[PDB]
Amino acid sequence: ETISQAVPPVRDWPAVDLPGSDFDPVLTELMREGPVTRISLPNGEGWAWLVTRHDDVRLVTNDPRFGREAVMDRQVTRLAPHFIPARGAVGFLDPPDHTRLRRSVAAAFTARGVERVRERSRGMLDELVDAMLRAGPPADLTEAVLSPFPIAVICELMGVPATDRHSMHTWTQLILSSSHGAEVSERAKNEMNAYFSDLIGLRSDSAGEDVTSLLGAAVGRDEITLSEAVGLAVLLQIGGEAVTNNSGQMFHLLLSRPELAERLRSEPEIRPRAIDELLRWIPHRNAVGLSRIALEDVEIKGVRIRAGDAVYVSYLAANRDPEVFPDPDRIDFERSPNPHVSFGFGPHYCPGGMLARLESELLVDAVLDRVPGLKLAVAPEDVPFKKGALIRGPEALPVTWAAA
Ligand code: HEM
Ligand SMILES: O=C1C(O)=CC(=O)c2c(O)cc(O)cc21
Ligand SMILES: O=C1C(O)=CC(=O)c2c(O)cc(O)cc21
Repeated sequence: ETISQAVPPVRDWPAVDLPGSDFDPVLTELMREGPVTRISLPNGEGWAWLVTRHDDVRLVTNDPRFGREAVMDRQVTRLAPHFIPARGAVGFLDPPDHTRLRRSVAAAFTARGVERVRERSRGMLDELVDAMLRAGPPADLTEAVLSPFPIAVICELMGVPATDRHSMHTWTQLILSSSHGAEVSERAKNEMNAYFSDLIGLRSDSAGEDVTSLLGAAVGRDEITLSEAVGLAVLLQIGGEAVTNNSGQMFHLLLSRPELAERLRSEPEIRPRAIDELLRWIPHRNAVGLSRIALEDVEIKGVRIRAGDAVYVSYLAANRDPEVFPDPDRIDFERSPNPHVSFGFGPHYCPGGMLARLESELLVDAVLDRVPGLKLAVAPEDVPFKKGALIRGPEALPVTWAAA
């Protein structure tokens, strides 16, 4: 048999700030280089395997042979200089303990669970849009609505007092502050942990329907520990703001493509399906996030991943799999059943998925039918996008409307 090379060379993935919603050039190359590539990220040390195919991504994220707990030991090559989740956060937990934790709050995040805050959220959103409308056209949609709304929704769901929403925002953005935007990210985390530790123990150690109350109850019943409860609460709190960045890309996109905006304006009933297609297409993050370690040797597409090897999956690349989504780069609100993985896959799939779709749907209705002829106040490429960040998205979204 002819001797051939199955292991591709390590490709350095330097931190680059991509304009708007353009797809990452490097990722594109990795995708065509092969199903299983190897990469080197800005921080950490060494390399890690990278799986970009929709089928292999589902495998690596839904297989017990790959774990999260083992990532804490060494320091896998990564984007952020620090690790976002705490030692016992669900992010770093594996099935046994992980299943126990996710179970404690799953009821609050199902389609039926979030639909309960539907009307209430709609009200909070109308207040924010009403204030933007009252202040006069010239406005930053992100500062006026995209940031405030998601913050208020997750704080109300978590049971965080309105007076502390400002603190939640500051810490979250420092922890996700490109992580390399500084190093107070670690301090930010500590302060967030301390905050939820108090909240979960403070009063919430009784009745309530909010998540910290539910967690307080579970800790009280010895079902989960306080550290587990806190790590999960913090990840949920930071995750809540992901809608700010994502919807920001949604509106920049919509306002950049009149045909897409016109279709949603005239057909409010197709909005749910459209948003889901937008969720598939939108490049939610820079590079990759949290790897998994091979707990034993595993062969993927003719490549042997050795036990101890770190492996990343790219949900963004999986969402562009030509075999799963024909004409991947094309935005088709009709697109067949499109099983996108923007909300992840496997046990760690995003508990906030349904809430994010609910928030995006409420936002689309309000922004399109509540604001008369809203449009970018500047040329599409002039819209600033977060420089140095984990979750891509507008730095600010300058808009104006027919009113004034
Ligand atoms: C369109 C908005 C959102 C997107 C695109 C998104 C995407 C993701 C992705 C890709 C993951 C990683 C899955 C993995 O570990 O393989 C994740 C995890 C997570 N997300 Fe989201 N998310 C969004 C909104 C939210 C919201 C609003 C919340 C809070 C209710 C949230 C809470 C979480 C948590 C707690 C995890 C960690 C789950 C675990 O490790 O068990 N997410 N999300
Ligand atoms: O682990 C990841 C990950 O690998 C990629 C992500 O985008 C992500 C995210 O958006 C939120 C998270 O809580 C975790 C992750
Ligand atoms: O962006 C990342 C990221 O790059 C790595 C993460 O682990 C992570 C996370 O655990 C939770 C988040 O909300 C976001 C991230």
